[PDB]
Amino acid sequence: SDESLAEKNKNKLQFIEDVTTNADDVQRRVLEEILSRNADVEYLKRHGLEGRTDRETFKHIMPVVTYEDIQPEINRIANGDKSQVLCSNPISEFLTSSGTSGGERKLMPTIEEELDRRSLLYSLLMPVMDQFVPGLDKGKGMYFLFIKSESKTPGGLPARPVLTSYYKSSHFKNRPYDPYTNYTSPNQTILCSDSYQSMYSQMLCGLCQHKEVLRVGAVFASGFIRAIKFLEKHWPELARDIRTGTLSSEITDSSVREAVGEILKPDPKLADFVESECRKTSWQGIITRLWPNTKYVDVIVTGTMSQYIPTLDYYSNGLPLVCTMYASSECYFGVNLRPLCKPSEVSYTLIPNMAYFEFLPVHKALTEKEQQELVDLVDVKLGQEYELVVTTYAGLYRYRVGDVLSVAGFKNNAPQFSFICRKNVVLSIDSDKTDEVELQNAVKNAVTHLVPFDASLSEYTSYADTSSIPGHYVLFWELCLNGNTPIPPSVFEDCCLTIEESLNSVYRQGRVSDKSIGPLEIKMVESGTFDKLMDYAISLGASINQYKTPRCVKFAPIIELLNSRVVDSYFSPKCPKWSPGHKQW
Ligand SMILES: Nc1ncnc2c1ncn2[C@@H]1O[C@H](COP(=O)(O)O)[C@@H](O)[C@H]1O
Repeated sequence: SDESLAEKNKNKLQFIEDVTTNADDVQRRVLEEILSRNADVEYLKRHGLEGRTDRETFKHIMPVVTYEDIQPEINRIANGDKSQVLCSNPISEFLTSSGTSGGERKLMPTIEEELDRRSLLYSLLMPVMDQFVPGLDKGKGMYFLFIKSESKTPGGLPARPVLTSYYKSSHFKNRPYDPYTNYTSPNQTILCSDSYQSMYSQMLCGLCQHKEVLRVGAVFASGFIRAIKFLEKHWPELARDIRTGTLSSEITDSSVREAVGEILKPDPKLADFVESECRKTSWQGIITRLWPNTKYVDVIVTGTMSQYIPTLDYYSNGLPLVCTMYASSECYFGVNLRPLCKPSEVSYTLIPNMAYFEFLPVHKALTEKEQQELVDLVDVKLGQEYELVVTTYAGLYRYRVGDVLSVAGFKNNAPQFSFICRKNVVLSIDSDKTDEVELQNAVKNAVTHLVPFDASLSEYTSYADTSSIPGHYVLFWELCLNGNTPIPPSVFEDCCLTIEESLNSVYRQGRVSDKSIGPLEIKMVESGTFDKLMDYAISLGASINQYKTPRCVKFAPIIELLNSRVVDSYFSPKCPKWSPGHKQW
């Protein structure tokens, strides 16, 4: 009903006003519920909280923690401990974060109830968008949504990414008919374990219903960029399926075949049109040509994903890029209340019902005083930067997420945050988040191949190259040759693979499982290249004694400068090794 939908939207927006006005009280209430329900859990009992639920005591008693501090408890639960270790409710599963510890995905505990809070955040997005872009209930959204690799812990609990867990839950699979969540992709195309068949069926379903499409997207920019690349490679096969009304024999999954069968009909004119647009040399504006009623591209382009803004603007011909929410495996955080703002102006308003949020000022061990005086959600100051600290319903207490956020403004009393970065992350193409330490150790393993040739790496840096789809990590190497035997290309290709083999499981899964990352490249640079970069820094006030070559570079003019001094480049000849789950298991 049009009246019931408008009433529902108005109530969700009034909920936002209520919780942003009474933000500190909602925060107080959330922490009280977490601490009363889990009063008798081992973690809080051993720290002496003694069933006290007040905020003042919690901040004085409980320590601020990293994943490594609580890994003993997490591993015990993963090995089968069903007692109340971190939570009074049973841990339903582990949500495997893209952030890693010891090169393995961090295991974030969750409880069945947490899906109600994830569904609450998702329920606020269309009521917010509807204010700015009306009429979205009269069409469909073409979203490319994917389930990723799953595994089981030794104790039998599922270990899977938060999005795979949500799509497989009844909150998404058995969701009620909402015209605002009417997607072109049937649930069976999303819930398909074969990534190729999932992408192929979703792209075909998207093309079959192209006139009904009012918005396009994916969770992340990289994933949507890959869907466009998939169409670049398979549009002749896909147009054939439209013309004949028969799905490709490569789609062997019977559940996908039945779901696609209820949409796919023979349509030679649509096939001719799809062929005519894709045949064109320039794909600038292919999204608006194939899906002409698209109002915006809905992908996250904040954080590392901002490197994709030029590619997305090319394929969309400058349609608005919309960043709707900020979330993690450990906790869903906030929504963007200005979805039509410019990507550089995006701020996320944290919803105080999700978790009890705390803020560590930034300008790593924390002093007793610093842990005690962590800033509450409503007390953060405009323009100041903070690390996000979270206390969740699923057994995390004063957990450092590692995200650095800046205060852009306030919605009533609730702060709005610009996303700065995930601390220490230097390279990323899709979900992979390679930190400076993983990279340094991967390069240290690779330079052992140069030792028999009496060669050494004088200096190196890196950047994430998005000139190709899927993107790849690029390493710039400057060698010091002290021997007489020239180094053959196979040795440098062995270095490329040795780096890849030492990178974390998310990087290696990206190369092996979903093909979201391309082969790593080592670009050799002329002698004196890194001394020329040092000359740029010395001119800008850097000392010779304090200068160290950065391990990673993002600023395009410096990447261009290094690329201009390249002699030869080498690529990894094969994928690194990868299998689902932790190597220990
Ligand atoms: N809207 C967003 N903009 C920028 N970074 C984001 C956004 N949403 C999630 N992230 C990052 O991804 C992390 C969660 O990764 P994961 O736990 O694998 O889902 C967050 O803590 C952020 O660092």
